[PDB]
Amino acid sequence: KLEINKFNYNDPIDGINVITMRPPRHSDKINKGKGPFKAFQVIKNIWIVPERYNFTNNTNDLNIPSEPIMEADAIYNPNYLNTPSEKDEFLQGVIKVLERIKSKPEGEKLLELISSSIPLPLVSNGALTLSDNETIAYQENNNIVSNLQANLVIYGPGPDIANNATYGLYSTPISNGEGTLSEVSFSPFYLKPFDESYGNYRSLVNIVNKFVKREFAPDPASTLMHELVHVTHNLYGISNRNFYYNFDTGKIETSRQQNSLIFEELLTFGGIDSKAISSLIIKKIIETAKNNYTTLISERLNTVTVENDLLKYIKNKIPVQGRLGNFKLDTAEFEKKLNTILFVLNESNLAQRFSILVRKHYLKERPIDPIYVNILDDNSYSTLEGFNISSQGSNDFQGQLLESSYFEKIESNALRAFIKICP
Ligand SMILES: [Zn+2]
Repeated sequence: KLEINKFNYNDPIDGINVITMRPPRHSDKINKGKGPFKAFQVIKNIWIVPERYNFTNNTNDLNIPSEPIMEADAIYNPNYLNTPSEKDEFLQGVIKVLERIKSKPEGEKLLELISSSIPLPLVSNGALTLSDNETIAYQENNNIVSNLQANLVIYGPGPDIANNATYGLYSTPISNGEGTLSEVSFSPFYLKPFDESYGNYRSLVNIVNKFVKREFAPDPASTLMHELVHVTHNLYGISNRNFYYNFDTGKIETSRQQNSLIFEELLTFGGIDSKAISSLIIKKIIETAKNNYTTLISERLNTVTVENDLLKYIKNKIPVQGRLGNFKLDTAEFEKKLNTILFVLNESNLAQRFSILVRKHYLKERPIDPIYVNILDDNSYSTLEGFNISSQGSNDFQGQLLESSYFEKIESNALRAFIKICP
């Protein structure tokens, strides 16, 4: 079955699963001189890099901002993740979260999909051939030793140490059916709480109706799975973050409006807000993806004259019929796979399978200060049950209640600078 590789941060370089990686974004001016960074292959084609994400315009400065703060629940600390002990803690936390995801069939299948679903390569001399859209470089002493396959690289957080995000490497392949390598910025220890109505908590006797909005922490496996759903969209080349869904009209628009949400986030979160999408929208999204794939099969796949392992990978990713030089899209099987990746795979549906509580709506009504939690302590967080550990009376979402003892308060200043954890 799918295997998760364990590592300690001080494990030696071997060129197989432990490398020093040149940043995928090394050619951008903002990234001159950065790296290489120690990287660990946790699952085939999935790499963990215990470093702050610092490689795009909006993540390049990790310092406390010098401009109006427009995320009132952010926490800044440019020194987080700069010691070997914090890097090993991060590595262990990501490994443990992935082990949790693998512990249910739906999560195992998601990880298998990301591992196997390589971007569609370019063709050279009749053969599918690898590019930097499908690989990372092992750099040693300013030489490239090898190029290793990669669909996903997971880093630590950007400037806001409690934020999470996904970035596709190349912007044309992210939305034209080819797909692109993805980077994820993830924080397993610094979490942003949310509100949900609940009635099983200590309450004053003079309160008649106890069922009210209470504060909860997310399970960081749900946080990561949300980003992994974005990754799947990026690997199949079916992202488009230029569309907004307007809740007032039920229509897709190409600019943000009063009461709207980026459509990629509406789908990736799922839940109640995706249950009333019109048939017009669904048909247009499916038809766009089908047309993009039909074009790639005729213009690129049918120029392949060399059968190699990359072609094997691609036929497992893309449902096709026919023979070399004359493939056609398998419409029924492509439709089934596409509707799974767009409408079945989402944070809300996955959380239900894991007995994890998530909020009702992607957009939160108010900011709540982040907390710190040591998820490596099995008494607080287990791979099989997360925070909601039955033997400790914390089933049925109760272990996610924010007043649980393992959720530690963080003090910050008015500029949102980290001061300390209150243990
Ligand atoms: Zn998202």
